[PDB]
Amino acid sequence: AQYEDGKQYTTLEKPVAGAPQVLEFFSFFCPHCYQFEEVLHISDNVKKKLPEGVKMTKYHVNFMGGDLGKDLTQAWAVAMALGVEDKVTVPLFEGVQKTQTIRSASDIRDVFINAGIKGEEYDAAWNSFVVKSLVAQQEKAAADVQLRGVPAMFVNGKYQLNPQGMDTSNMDVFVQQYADTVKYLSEK
Ligand SMILES: O=C(O)c1sc(CCCc2ccccc2)nc1-c1ccccc1
Repeated sequence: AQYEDGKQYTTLEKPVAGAPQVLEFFSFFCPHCYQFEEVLHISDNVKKKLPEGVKMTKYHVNFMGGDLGKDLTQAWAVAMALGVEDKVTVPLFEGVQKTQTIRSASDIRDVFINAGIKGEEYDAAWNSFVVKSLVAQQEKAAADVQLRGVPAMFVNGKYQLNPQGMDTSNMDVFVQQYADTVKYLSEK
């Protein structure tokens, strides 16, 4: 067929009950994730093709970058709690990988301050149990799919995107094939 289990996607042996509809995992330490977000804009092109009533979830992971990787997962939780993802995604990717000016939790915090999140608002979120819960949520979803690498994307806790089994020749073609595959999967 045109879409095949094992080709553009794979099928989890242990499907995940109740998982988010479209679930993306990334790390601000992950160079391929930088490309996905800054150059390919995968998340946004997937969204632009998703059926109505399907929501996209994006979680950070701990397994890259050691101590700072874990701080970034907490900072992504802060970004979600405040709803400022679109304000800090780029400067976090660039601070970690382009300028390499993010070396500590304080440098992470500076990015939010520079984006206009007030210092008191960031600190209260950072220390909140709402944020502790979002951290564990991100960790649980990654654990549930036994996530070893990023970037990754899952649909309905059943299908894992396989960007290698796609037509990877052209890149704009690549993005749209990735996005059409997610649409197809979300329609199964
Ligand atoms: O598995 C993956 O992550 C992907 S994604 C992709 C196509 C993206 C092209 C591109 C454009 C701009 C910047 C970076 C990359 N190819 C692969 C691949 C991986 C292992 C072996 C062969 C192919």
